[PDB]
This record gives sequence, structure tokens and C-alpha cells, in this order.
Amino acid sequence: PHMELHFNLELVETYKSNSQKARILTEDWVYRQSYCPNCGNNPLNHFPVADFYCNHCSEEFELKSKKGNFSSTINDGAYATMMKRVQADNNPNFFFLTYTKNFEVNNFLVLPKQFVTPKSIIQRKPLAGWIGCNIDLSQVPSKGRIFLVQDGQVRDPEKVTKEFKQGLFLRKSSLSSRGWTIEILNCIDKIEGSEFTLEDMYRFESDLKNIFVKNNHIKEKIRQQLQILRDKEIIEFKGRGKYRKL
DNA sequence: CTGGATCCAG
DNA sequence: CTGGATCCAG
Ligand SMILES: [Zn+2]
Ligand SMILES: [Zn+2]
Repeated sequence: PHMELHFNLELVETYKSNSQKARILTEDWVYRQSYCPNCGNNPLNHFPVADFYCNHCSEEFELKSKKGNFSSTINDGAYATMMKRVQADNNPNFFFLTYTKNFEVNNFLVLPKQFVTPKSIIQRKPLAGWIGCNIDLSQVPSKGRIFLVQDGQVRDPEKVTKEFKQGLFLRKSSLSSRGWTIEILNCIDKIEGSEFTLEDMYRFESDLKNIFVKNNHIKEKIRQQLQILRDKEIIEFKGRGKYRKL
């Protein structure tokens, strides 16, 4: 098994000046080159929409693509529609593909569906109406941005599948309880290095209070959330309010 | 006390 | 059943 990072260069020539070129090329690449980031199965199945599923584990993936520079936002459709889906916990997993002017994939990631929170949905050039949206990847923790290819480097599929499976417990939490765990992961991402203290986490109290406005016991909530993450092997407790990222 | 463990009103 | 609240060991 060898991933080829370039698109089909013959299709590049055939579909020159064709309106659908960029969709044909990206879908083709995902179909032949991607694997299921849950169970590792290759190839995926095709379901207009660029939707795939895994015939082994039934995971679904919808593809989004951007030519050029890696963006911290993924273009979607309507704000209201995306919201209904997010609320109903109904989104597919998302594949995000970025590619160069020479039709090489330089980033390819999966955003597992449960990491798409109301918060991560931002309005695009909003107008009083007409309001598109993006998914804002700066609001998604590293645990929910799982790279199959990163900066032109093909990652170990065993690490991809491990990371994907590690986050699946969040599918069993309801919206706000899931939101808590996801925001704690966002805090931990900001801590520089491997080691951190409870004191480090308490610095985010003000930030967390602004998201979770009804919580008057934020320090205690932080402790509980750290315990959930320990139980899920995402951090370890070294005792006495000291932790290490895993 | 500090911080890991558990709970319950609506 | 949830997520803000309370319990409880060292
Ligand atoms: Zn190539
Ligand atoms: Zn699969």
C-alpha cells in the first residue's frame, strides 16, 4: 500500500476548462487514495454530493476541498441548515482536502462528526437575508482534526485510527456535556509542552465562564473533565494536581 | 487546605 | 438524564 499524493494528471488534462474539474479531481483522489480513519478499510464506497461511506464499519464522510493555502475555515452552506444538523447530531464526518497548483494533496484530514459544535459554526459575510457559514477549525481541538496527510507528509494509518477511536466516546455525550469536554481539550491544546498543572487549567476559568454562562462551579467542572480525559487515556494523572498529555 | 469522586432537582 | 452542584479522602 502506497498513497499517491497527486491527482490523476490525465484527468487534469481531459477536464481542462470544464466547470466540474475541481470536483471530479478531488472526489477521484479520495475514492482511490483515502482509507476509513475508523477501521482502516480501503477503498471507501461512493454513496451530486461528494459523500463516501465505509462498507466495513458504516462510517460516513462528506468531502470539502480548498485549492492552495491551508485555511483555518472550511466553507459550508446555509447557517440555519448547518445548525439544525449540528443540533440534531446529524452531520456526517467531514473530510477536508487542500491541494496545490500542481494538483498535489498537501493536507487531508478528518473532522469526526461529534467535534462539530454550534460554536465551531461561524457566519460567512453575514447579511441581516443571506447568511452562509464555515466550520472554524480553530474551535476544534487537535483530537477532532485528524490528519491522514499533513504538510505533504503521509501519516501512519495506525495513529489515525487510534486517534479517531479515542474520540468516539464523545458521541455518547449530549450537546452541552460534549461541549464541556471539547472546550477542555481546546484549553489543553493551548498549554505549551507535555506537562501541565491544575493551576495551568484554572487560568482558563474566565474564558470557560464566558462559554458556559450558567456554571458557577467552573474549577470543579475542570477537575471532573480532566478525570473523564484520564479515563479515556487522553491525559494521565501524575497525582496532586499534575498531569501529562498522552 | 487541595483536588479526585460523586451526585441530584427538575 | 442532564450539567451545574456537592461530596469526601489525604
Ligand atoms: Zn505524485
Ligand atoms: Zn471503516
